[PDB]
Amino acid sequence: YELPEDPRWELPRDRLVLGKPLGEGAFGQVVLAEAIGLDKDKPNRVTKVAVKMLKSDATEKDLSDLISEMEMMKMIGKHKNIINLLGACTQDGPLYVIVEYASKGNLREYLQARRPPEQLSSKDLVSCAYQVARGMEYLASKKCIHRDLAARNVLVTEDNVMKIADFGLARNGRLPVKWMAPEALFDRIYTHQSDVWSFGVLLWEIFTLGGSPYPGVPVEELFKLLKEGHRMDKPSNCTNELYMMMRDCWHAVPSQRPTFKQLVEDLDRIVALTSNQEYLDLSMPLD
Ligand SMILES: COc1cccc(/C(O)=C2\C=Nc3nccc(-c4cc(F)cc(F)c4)c32)c1
Repeated sequence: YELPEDPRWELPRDRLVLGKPLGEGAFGQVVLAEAIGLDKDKPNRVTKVAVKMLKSDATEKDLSDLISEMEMMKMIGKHKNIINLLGACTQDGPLYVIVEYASKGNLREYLQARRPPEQLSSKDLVSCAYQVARGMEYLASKKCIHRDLAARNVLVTEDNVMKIADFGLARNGRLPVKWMAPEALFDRIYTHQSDVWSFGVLLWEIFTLGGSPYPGVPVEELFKLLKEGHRMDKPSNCTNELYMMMRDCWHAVPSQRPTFKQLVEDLDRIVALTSNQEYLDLSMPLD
């Protein structure tokens, strides 16, 4: 109840028409809405957006977290492959943090909904991994460390653009552990390289059209598993190249893993060499 107005982002509270709830974050809830005259040069146009806000029983720390999240998004700056901040309503009423709307759910949902028997060419998947790596290297360049990268935290827009989400936060709602690198799992050491590992696992999710890592492997057992040096098996039909890529990401020594800069390169290359007519087969769709 002490928020300052930043005219660079402030949006008249009456220009926001709240609508269907898109769910609820952990530090609040998000609803779909239509923002009037958001272009500012086209004030008579509506723009579908996502508005994060606090619940009625929101603690003082929660608002603290929400404001903190908005300011980080301001710092980080825009980029095609991430969910971008569009405005905020901070005056005369509850705080509304307005960001981009992703009409096609998260990457996982998106993939599974596109399993055979629209579809996804073999290229669609690789270029898909390409965007996530861009968004990730951009954030990495902005000093930002995600700490929880996974298809579920990657949203898809009406134009099939991969946008990374919840990149401006800090602190087991969906069994995250399966995406954590060893040093991050055993010693809470998060870095850009540990985010690379999570990317490996996100590659796996992509070339299984939405599967869950370590299928059936008992969480408790997962621990010693990674220590012994075990890794998941190449996804069905996944190429040899892409499997090597994910193996590098899962390197035992975090310093020896690739970087998002490299990954973005390799993936840029690989996409240019992948057929747009090679539809994959999923006879045994795991998860
Ligand atoms: C950048 O980090 C943020 C900040 C604030 C909200 C979100 C967010 O998640 C969405 C942003 N656009 C969306 N379009 C459709 C569904 C969701 C969504 C909303 C939910 F509440 C849950 C969810 F899983 C997806 C979002 C992401």
